[PDB]
Amino acid sequence: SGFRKMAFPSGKVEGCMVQVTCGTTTLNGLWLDDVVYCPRHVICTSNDMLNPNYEDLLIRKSNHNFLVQAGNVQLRVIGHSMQNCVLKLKVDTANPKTPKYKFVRIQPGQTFSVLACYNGSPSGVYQCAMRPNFTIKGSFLNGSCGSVGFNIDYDCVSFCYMHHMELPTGVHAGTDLEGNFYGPFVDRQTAQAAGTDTTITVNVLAWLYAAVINGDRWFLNRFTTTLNDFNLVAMKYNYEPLTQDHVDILGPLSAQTGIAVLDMCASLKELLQNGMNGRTILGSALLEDEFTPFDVVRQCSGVTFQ
Amino acid sequence: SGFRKMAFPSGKVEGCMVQVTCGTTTLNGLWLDDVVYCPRHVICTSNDMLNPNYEDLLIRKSNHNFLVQAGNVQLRVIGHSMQNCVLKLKVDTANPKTPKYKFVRIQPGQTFSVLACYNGSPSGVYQCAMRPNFTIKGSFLNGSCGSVGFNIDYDCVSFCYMHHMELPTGVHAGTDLEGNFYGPFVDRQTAQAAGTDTTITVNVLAWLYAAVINGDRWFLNRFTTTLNDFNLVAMKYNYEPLTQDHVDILGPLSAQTGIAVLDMCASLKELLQNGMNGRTILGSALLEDEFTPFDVVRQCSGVTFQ
Repeated sequence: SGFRKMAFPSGKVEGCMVQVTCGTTTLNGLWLDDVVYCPRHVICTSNDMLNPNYEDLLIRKSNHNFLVQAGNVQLRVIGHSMQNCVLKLKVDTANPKTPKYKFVRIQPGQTFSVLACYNGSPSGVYQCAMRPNFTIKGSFLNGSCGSVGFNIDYDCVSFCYMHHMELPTGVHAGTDLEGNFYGPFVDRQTAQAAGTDTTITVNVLAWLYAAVINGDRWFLNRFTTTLNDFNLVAMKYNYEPLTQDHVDILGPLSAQTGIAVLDMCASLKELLQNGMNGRTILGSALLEDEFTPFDVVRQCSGVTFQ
Repeated sequence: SGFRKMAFPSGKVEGCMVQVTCGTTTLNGLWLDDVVYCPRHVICTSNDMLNPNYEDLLIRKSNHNFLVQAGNVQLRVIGHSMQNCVLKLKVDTANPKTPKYKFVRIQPGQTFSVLACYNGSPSGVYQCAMRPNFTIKGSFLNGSCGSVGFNIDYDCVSFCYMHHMELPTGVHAGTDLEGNFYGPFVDRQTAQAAGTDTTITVNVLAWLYAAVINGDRWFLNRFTTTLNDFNLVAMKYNYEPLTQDHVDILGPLSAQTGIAVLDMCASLKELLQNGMNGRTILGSALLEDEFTPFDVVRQCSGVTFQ
């Protein structure tokens, strides 16, 4: 039946992507109810990125200085505020395409779907993960600021990510929908250390379980490890330590497939110290880490979101 | 700015995914205007897959024997016909969410976005490619028949794929929207040879150009090849022969980046005979082949579809 990096259907989010232009800079906004959410750096200019006094810069801005454009119907702002690193612009009308929504601050290792947008128009959707150092690698060209990451819980859209900036290292950073950055990043153009990044071990094991369900089983062995033994191998290869909670999350995959979690760990232990030896695991010769154990269950069971 | 397997925004397609149930079997349909398109094997049963007489089976079926369900509004069929391997059911009402659409029979090597559906409800979207042997690897669980692949040309949705069956080899086959299968496949459950599969060489080179734009340039060398010399290496590694047309399609990427096409070919020639030696190319140690040269341009320029 096969397995893939699946992205949520982006229909419910496309109807909220608007275009926010403040004087010089243009970027994307999120129109829910009668409010538009956008990155607060839309009020800056090119030179302002070096060191922005956002409170004084916003003071210079009036309501009519904000031009919000949803397709071809232009929205009248009548209120504005700065919550952390985002703007909250009250507009004339409620978004009639507003879905049921939850603002959620997700955790590292969690995955979500990103809808890349430019001047308020959708371009593409893909699945990525919040890396342990609170970065996400991205496909964010010039003017993609304000793109949103999200999950969908059956009928509700859980907004978690808003893309702000791009680091000089090439990876990207953003906030939740309340403006607080993920990680130590601030919205200015300075040298911003990404910090060391490890591999989400829970995601790697759940990915191995999915491969067992979809044909590839050459890595299965009849050697074990203990939780402490596998851990001493994990940090030598810069893998996250595996708590008992991570074992319990893998419980459903452990039962349906009949391989104990620690049996999967020793397969991973053997893959770290000996590589893959030319073979692959579902079309990839790398240890994929952007699949949560929940994501594996949706793809192997067939959970729908409408 | 990074690069990824991007999928088209699936909003315009979500509004057409309906549920078609005929007696025993349930699968997905495509509701455009006043017509529902679905795989013709919905009128079969479990045993009928061995050898179906579709013309005699459809004769036993009447209009009321077809239950089309769009969310919670049930559609009245008033006409039915069998065009090749698909059904055409005229319904009571036009789909008010119908987009501008083109039915297109795509070619091997071309890519498109698939919206996986179950009982008529969307589940996920991802980008795949029509392999040279007219197969696509898939993530198609039980009841995903009728899922559609599509491209979007700025404002028009080009429907190209409809998933029918799953081969015993694990890969999948389908038709266009006129019912003609891609490849030699027929809609019955028998041993169906997938045929040999090669690697889309044009896609691999365009993928290398994208990596040059996004940081990774370690594979760039100051050795060349000729078109005939690279070809003798290509078929030894089961790669498609490179025509002059394939060189010309890579023209825009060749100019913007300043590396001649044949210079990229010798980098590929060197990657085939010596592997990757531990290094990667945009987070992958495999020669990706599901990126058309057009796809590379959209992601590096920022083309929008609304």
